[PDB]
Amino acid sequence: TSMVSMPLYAVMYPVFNELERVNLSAAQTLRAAFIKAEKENPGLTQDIIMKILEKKSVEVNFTESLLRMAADDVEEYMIERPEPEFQDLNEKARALKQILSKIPDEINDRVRFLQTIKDIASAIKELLDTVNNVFKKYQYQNRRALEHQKKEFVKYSKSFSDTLKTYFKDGKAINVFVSANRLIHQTNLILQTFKTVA
Amino acid sequence: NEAETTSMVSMPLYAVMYPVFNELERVNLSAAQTLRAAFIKAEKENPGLTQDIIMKILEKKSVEVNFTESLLRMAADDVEEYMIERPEPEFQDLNEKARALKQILSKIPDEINDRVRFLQTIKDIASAIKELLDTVNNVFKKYQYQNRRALEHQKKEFVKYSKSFSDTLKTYFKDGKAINVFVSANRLIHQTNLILQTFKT
Repeated sequence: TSMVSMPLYAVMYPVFNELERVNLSAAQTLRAAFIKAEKENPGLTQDIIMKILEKKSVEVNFTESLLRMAADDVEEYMIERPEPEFQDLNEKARALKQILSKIPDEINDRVRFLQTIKDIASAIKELLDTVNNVFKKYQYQNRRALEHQKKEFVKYSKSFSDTLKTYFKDGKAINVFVSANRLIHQTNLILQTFKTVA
Repeated sequence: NEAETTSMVSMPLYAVMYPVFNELERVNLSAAQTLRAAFIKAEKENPGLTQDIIMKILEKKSVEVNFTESLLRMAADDVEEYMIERPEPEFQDLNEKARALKQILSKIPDEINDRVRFLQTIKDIASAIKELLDTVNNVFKKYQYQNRRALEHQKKEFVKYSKSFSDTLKTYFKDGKAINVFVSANRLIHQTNLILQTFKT
């Protein structure tokens, strides 16, 4: 007779529906749990959502932290081969991760942040050049996983750029931190794929 | 130890979800215990889950902005809801002053964006609140041959939320975020309603 439970279906469902490729079963188990809770307690899901939106500051402090942390895996992802193309891949990767990771501490000042975007674009570029320079060291009929990972990276670099544009109208910084983290993860995936096939 | 086993990515389970369940516990232990256990288990198997859930909730903020604004505008239909069907000047006053507060609060979405007319709106809300309160304390002293350990609570409860509304205005001029204002205005409409209910008993 009222719409007190709309947020269960309008927010929490889509939230669980859209996390299904991450972990199908947990999405299922948590939807079920909210539905049960909301059935007993009309209005509860709404209250929970509102308490989450109120911790925005915490959650942005945390996402900043995650992004700063994303800068440094040294032991796992790293190609073994001393070849210049492969070694150049490591250092161009590292430099991109480092620059992306420092976004939280440059974003609040327009000027130094304009320099950072340029540095980033420069780094993404320098990474692509090194990704393309290394293609030749893999049998040309055995590059399917390499070329596909390259596309993924570009897509996420497109997404990141499209995320910048939106930041200059919104002002909503988390979108940047989130997208830059995903980009960091994609350059990690480049390294994994590139080391694995070699 | 526990702090060292648990991934850094699991942090928003403890920084954000646990406080939510701790507050819910006071009002529904079962729901809280159950929702906590589901999060605990899901987080344990897929570290980072809670983080992803929260980010997706934050991304859907506009759905919540729309929903809260909606509830506020729809409250214009229920402005004459909860009138006390007692016919004496104290109660005629308490009905009209409560009706006028609900009417003005539900007008907020229309004024909020034009900041000039919003400053003019703030004064009237405070003026309507004060004129509700001034009417309350009269019916409080006249009709109190019965319940004190409930009516004292409600008068307190109204003041608590009313100054929390006023508080949200200043945070809004600091913020630019309407949802906080819509939310508190909705709450104050509810408190007003609770007042009309408490005096009916």
